[PDB]
Amino acid sequence: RFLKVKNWETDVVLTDTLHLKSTLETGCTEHICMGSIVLPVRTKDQLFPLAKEFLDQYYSSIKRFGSKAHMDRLEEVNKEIESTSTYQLKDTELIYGAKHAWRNASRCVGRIQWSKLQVFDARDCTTAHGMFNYICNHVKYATNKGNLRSAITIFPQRTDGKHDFRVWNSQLIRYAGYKQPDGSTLGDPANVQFTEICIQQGWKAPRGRFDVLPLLLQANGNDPELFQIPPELVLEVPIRHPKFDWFKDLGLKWYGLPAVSNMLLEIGGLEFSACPFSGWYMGTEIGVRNYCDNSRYNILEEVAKKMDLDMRKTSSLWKDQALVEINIAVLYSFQSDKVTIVDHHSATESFIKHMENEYRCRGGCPADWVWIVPPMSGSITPVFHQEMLNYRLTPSFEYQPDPWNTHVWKG
Amino acid sequence: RFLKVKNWETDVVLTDTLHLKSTLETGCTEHICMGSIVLPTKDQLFPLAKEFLDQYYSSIKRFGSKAHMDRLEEVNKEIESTSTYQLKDTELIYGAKHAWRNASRCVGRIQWSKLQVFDARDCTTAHGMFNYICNHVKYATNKGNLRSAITIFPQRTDGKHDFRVWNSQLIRYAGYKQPDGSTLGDPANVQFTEICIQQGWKAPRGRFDVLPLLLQANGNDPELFQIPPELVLEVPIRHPKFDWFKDLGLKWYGLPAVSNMLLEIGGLEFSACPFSGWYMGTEIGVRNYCDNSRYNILEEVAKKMDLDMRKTSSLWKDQALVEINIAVLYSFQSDKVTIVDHHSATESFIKHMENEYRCRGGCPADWVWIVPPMSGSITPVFHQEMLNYRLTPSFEYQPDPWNTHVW
Ligand code: HEM
Ligand code: HEM
Ligand SMILES: Cc1cc(N)nc(C[C@@H]2CNC[C@@H]2OCCCCCc2ccccn2)c1
Ligand SMILES: Cc1cc(N)nc(C[C@@H]2CNC[C@@H]2OCCCCCc2ccccn2)c1
Ligand SMILES: C[C@H](O)[C@H](O)[C@H]1CNc2nc(N)[nH]c(=O)c2N1
Ligand SMILES: C[C@H](O)[C@H](O)[C@H]1CNc2nc(N)[nH]c(=O)c2N1
Ligand SMILES: [Zn+2]
Repeated sequence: RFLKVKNWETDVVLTDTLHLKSTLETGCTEHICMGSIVLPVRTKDQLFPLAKEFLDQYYSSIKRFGSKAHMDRLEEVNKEIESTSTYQLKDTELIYGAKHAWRNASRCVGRIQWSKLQVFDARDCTTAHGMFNYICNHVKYATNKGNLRSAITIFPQRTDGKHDFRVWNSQLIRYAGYKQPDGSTLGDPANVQFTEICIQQGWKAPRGRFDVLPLLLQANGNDPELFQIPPELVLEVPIRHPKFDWFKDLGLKWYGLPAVSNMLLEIGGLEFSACPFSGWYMGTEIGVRNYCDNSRYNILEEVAKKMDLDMRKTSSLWKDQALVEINIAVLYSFQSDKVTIVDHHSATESFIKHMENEYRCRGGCPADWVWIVPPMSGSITPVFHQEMLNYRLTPSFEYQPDPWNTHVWKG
Repeated sequence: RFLKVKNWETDVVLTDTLHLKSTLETGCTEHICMGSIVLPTKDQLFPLAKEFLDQYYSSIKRFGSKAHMDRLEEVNKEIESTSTYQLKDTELIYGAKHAWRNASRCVGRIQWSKLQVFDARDCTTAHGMFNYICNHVKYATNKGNLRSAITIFPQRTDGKHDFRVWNSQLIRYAGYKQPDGSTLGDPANVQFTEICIQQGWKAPRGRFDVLPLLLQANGNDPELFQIPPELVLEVPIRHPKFDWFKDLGLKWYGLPAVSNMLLEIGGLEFSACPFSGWYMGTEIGVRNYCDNSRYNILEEVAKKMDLDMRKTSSLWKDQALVEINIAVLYSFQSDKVTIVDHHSATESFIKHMENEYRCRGGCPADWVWIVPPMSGSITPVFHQEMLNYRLTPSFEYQPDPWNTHVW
């Protein structure tokens, strides 16, 4: 079967066949679309088909499909599964797998970059201290003094589900949040619960507006342990505005390295529950969401106050005006300090070129419009006008529950 | 079977049961989401009529009453003997209001119960259609104090006698292709303008020429009529700060009046049902003015502002966007023509969603259309999970008549 998508600005029509290789569920049915819902131990029986489907894809990609090496590898994996109930990936397969999980991540606008991913194999790690060392090395490598390089660090896979490796942090670098007795929040309101856990675990909180959180690291299903990332490895950018000299006195800064650490990587039926990965920011992630969401730093009013905008009526568009200036500030600040960042025009234009290339060479590119369209200036980016098809391919990155909800405390 | 939607800003969780009543298909499957795609007999008719009459009698708290049973009976007999049926005025009004209530792509539905319904089922000719439409235009415009209205022409019969308004909206501007290779006017209306010219319209060949109506009665060949110029309320666009803005020579019309959709009520199909409300400012300032395939004015505005257009990262497009949108809202407000900004409209929609959840068990909403085309996440609807599903009565897309029609 063939499915078409249309760009309503260019009238370019593309044809998707790749969707035929999807087997996992979307959440939608013929009677309901759940496109805007944020969240819509394996047996031997389920495992070998998943391994075989993956190894078939891997051997096809290297133009060795049906070879003796391919057949030998299927046999080797089959035997390993029946003998040990699981199997181990070759390094080549792991690298291919991680790259493909990124290529398949339908909510990621940055995928033009997917084939350039440094994979750090941390499957020989056994302790939380060992995890800390791997993560420091990842941060230093990825940061590269501001010339950011995409990377992923992959810790041992799930075995019985009782021995999981997990990074409890949702990203490697994030700022603490503290709920005050008066109901206000100091720092980042997104991280209040996790900050409370860190403190309970023994972290000495500085209690400021941009305190970098400690890592809370779980190895082999043991209770997690706290570590402080060496501050010299945490690159940060003070935020200033090219025309407005009062902007610096808002005292804003952000970290350069966006590093998602709470997702589960599935490759060939194996589950990598600790697989922190990093790229670089698109400016709106910081300037629109982190700064201006009502439930985050929430700086819109204070900025618009300083700009002396007419704030008596929403129809003056004061919030929109202040929004643009904050985002100019973020891009200017990162660029001035030579820390990699991409604006939403550049990133979306590149994504459309990537998507068209994927259609032509791969037969499709699953994309979640709800997440791909930037959270400001939607229709002046080309992705707003692009029809997309959202479906699930493996290898993949998946959401998993926060570990404090499921962890069996040993004591 | 029972579904939750969460707002991620407020943590408020709502439970949707209303979706179980849905009957029509979304385009999605368990394998593929098509959320972002713009376009994804006697025996058939009585179940549709019954489903509708049941909801109607429920709504007036007479479900299972003698008058309910008698009406089902009457309608059954009428379909059996005539192959169709006629709605009571009360049913027609209820159905039209509910089609709007069910419109999952409409952010303005807090307003749904305040709809003036003009019953034009007695109309027989295109001149009649013109009269009804001028009256709708004048009523809805109300010298700038706009009032929501719909005018409902006769229902589909055998499908060879369709009433259609060929125009996509009652009021739109002509588009013409130039020797220059460029487009004069609205590029969205080139084909339609050409049909107009070929049918006899003499075009002024300007940038903002109000198109004539092309009206089709009783499956006849469509005829041309110019809407009295004095009934078309237009707004010159100026900026409260930029003195130069007025010299771009921009204007827009006050009355958004969709005329190309099909109203389905109780299985009956109303192929000409132009309806109107009032504008959300982004519709004109972001989409009509700044779409690359529309008036595409961003470049000109940015230049008069003297922005650095060297790099995308100076956010020059974004700055100019906000200013164009400020000017649209200012111009409409100064001339006292009803308009709503995207903050106010989306705030109202959230309130309406909560009302619908509390009172009806849900609200079908298409997030892709509901979230405004600028400043998405600083409006509350961005953070609101929505479930999209199709309820009847409904407004549906239908093929442009010029492909369908045989002359
Ligand atoms: C290289 C520069 C990159 C850019 C500019 C970029 C851009 C983005 C943006 C803007 C989002 C949405 C974020 C949000 O709204 O919270 C996102 C999501 C995501 N990206 Fe990327 N990305 C990059 C690299 C990567 C890498 C290296 C990976 C993994 C190898 C990745 C995988 C993902 C995944 C799985 C999501 C969904 C996250 C979720 O559901 O929470 N991206 N990307
Ligand atoms: C009263 C003020 C109203 C406001 C502020 C409003 C708001 C909007 C907006 C902003 C859109 C998106 C349009 C686009 O992006 O092209 C829309 C779509 C729509 N609205 Fe409304 N609306 C109003 C009245 C109405 C009325 C009176 C009806 C029917 C009686 C209606 C039914 C629809 C339908 C069916 C759509 C989808 C149209 C399509 O798919 O082309 N709305 N609404
Ligand atoms: C409940 C939930 C589900 C899900 N799939 N994903 C999340 C992630 C949350 C949603 N809101 C905030 C947070 O997003 C984290 C930031 C993602 C950074 C992605 C990125 C990666 C690399 C480069 C640039 N950007 C939460
Ligand atoms: C192909 C297609 C499908 C569809 N469902 N609807 C349309 C209508 C198209 C979609 N983009 C442009 C045009 O929309 C017309 C503008 C509708 C105005 C709606 C409105 C109605 C009332 C108040 C304010 N606004 C087109
Ligand atoms: C409810 C809704 O799906 C939610 O707010 C989504 C919308 N689109 C998004 N898009 C991105 N990139 N990131 C997000 O967190 C979200 N949040
Ligand atoms: C392809 C995509 O569905 C298309 O550009 C949509 C997106 N959201 C929209 N939202 C509204 N309100 N109106 C539109 O015309 C569109 N166009
Ligand atoms: Zn869907």
